Amino acid sequence: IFKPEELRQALMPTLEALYRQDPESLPFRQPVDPQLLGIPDYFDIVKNPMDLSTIKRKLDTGQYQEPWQYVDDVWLMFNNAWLYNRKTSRVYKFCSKLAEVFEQEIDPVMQSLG
Ligand SMILES: CO[C@H]1CC[C@@H](n2c([C@@H]3CCCC(=O)N3c3ccc(Br)c(Br)c3)nc3cc(-c4c(C)noc4C)ccc32)CC1
Repeated sequence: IFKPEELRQALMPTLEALYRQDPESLPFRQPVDPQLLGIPDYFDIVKNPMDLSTIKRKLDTGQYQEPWQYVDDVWLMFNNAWLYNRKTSRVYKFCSKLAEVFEQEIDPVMQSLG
């Protein structure tokens, strides 16, 4: 079993590594707001939205019981952006950069946590 403060200690540096990507992480620091962005179909397409602020709060409150639930939420964030945004868009290419960064940062941590 994984204690929530052990998960936070291990996993939150990989999340801070994503925040440190600037400007690539800027679209991802807060939930998508389809009203502000004038994209009324966003919630038609993205049925399980996720973003860095939601993941951070879940680490902060101990809502992950297992490290793979965290990894899954980060990838859900990525997949939502790749699904909604065109492959030529800045948000799409920024998402791809974040996934490259995350894949590096998460590998030694998950090796440690197993
Ligand atoms: C203060 O909080 C702000 C609120 C919103 C802002 N926002 C912008 C803005 C507005 C439009 C003009 C522009 O050019 N924006 C822009 C700004 C910075 C960068 Br970097 C980039 Br790229 C674009 N578009 C966004 C797209 C997403 C998105 C995702 C993920 N999945 O689907 C979508 C869709 C999410 C947030 C976005 C980011 C931060």
